Amino acid sequence: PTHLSVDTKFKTEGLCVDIPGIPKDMTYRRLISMMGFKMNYQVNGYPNMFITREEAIRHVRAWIGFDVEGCHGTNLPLQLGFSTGVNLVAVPTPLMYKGLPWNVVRIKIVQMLSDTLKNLSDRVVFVLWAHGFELTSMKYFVKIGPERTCCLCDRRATCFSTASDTYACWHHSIGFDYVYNPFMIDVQQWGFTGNLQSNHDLYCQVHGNAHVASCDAIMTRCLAVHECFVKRVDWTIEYPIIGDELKINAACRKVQHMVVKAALLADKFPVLHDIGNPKAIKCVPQADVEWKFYDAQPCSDKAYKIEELFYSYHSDKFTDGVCLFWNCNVDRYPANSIVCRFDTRVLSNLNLPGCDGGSLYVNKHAFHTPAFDKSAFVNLKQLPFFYYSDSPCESHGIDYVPLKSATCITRCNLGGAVCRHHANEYRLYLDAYNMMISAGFSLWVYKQFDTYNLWNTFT
Ligand SMILES: COc1ccccc1N1CCN(CC#N)CC1
Ligand SMILES: [Zn+2]
Ligand SMILES: [Zn+2]
Ligand SMILES: [Zn+2]
Repeated sequence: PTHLSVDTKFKTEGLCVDIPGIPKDMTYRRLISMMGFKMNYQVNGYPNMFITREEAIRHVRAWIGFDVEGCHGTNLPLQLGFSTGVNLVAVPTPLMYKGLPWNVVRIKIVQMLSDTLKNLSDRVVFVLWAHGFELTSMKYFVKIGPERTCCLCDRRATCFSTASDTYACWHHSIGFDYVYNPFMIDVQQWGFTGNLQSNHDLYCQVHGNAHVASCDAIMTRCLAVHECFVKRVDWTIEYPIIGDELKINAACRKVQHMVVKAALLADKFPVLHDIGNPKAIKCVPQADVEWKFYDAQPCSDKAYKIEELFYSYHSDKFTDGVCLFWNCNVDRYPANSIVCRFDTRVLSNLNLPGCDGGSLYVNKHAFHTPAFDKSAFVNLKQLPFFYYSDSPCESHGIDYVPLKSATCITRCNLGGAVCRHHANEYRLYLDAYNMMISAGFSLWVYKQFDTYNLWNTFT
């Protein structure tokens, strides 16, 4: 039950306008053969160019929408479009490049995939809405064979050079001319009615059709993400560490404790309404307050409506005390809220482009997140950076410039000189805070929140 059997049937109806007369009865084995590749009855870690939905989902970071359009098949020029927004024209002799032979076009394809993918994935998965020219163009830029390692490192080989006769990963591929052992999935096999645009546009108003190859490539990946991450959701699937995942997650826990601890001290709310993850734990276990939890899974599609979360009749009175929405995305937060909200527009290795302005945030698990909307925050203000500690001034166990900051809220700074302990802790917390913000989290708070109110929590 692991890999896609090459003896699985492939539905050819999508193929029959580029490839008239194609047999209705078709396996992966016969299709790969028709595409001009030979798998040589090879048991060497590459059983099929094509993969299961499940396998594609585990390799979402590798997804590159790919589409080819007839420009006038060997007679005529082809437009190659990638979900990176690139269009290359290959002659057989939004970025839009003039007509060039395959021997140069293939170099550009390797450079482009290597730069997109080297910090994302060990592979490429070409996401297709297959009509035929895309599959019959692969022979011109793809080589297959046994699984190999990079010539300069231990990573699996993703590229081949005809010049040097060697194999490279995405990091070591400069001057390489062939994509090696790519994977691919035809979204049209999943059983849809009507064309790509009609199916995409059911779910997404953000990706237009300019009637160019890259636009279909983008719509194809978008539809695929919608199907595997919006309508369907699987939070069991783990994803490898590729960047600052652990630091960001640690940072998110340190900021959450800091901000909620401070709001309770500053405004002394008698009740806190903790709305979101049903696994959620008290972030300030020592606080006096009545802590009431409300279960909401991460909304992958549309932001929750505050009307459905709160009304239908709890403490019932959510207007009493404060509401904590820690990555619980709602259309409009009430005035008495503390909020962490992921900004889908952030550029990072963890954040993949998503469906209808939303983004696919992949950090241990994959969370499709609805488009960031500034109007959600009209009743709140941005939470300013600050560090608060009531811990004793007391070193123990670090090289130093003395800290001066208006935003180091400690007994020692009240006293006019920040102690070494609170200086070290301030600097660690500011680093954590910067990490979290740079990762794309944004923090919002009730308008009355004032750090001036924390100074009297020591006297
Ligand atoms: C830095 O973490 C703490 C330090 C002191 C007390 C509590 C916590 N937390 C943070 C929030 N966390 C929720 C989650 N995950 C519960 C435990
Ligand atoms: Zn390498
Ligand atoms: Zn879309
Ligand atoms: Zn101190």
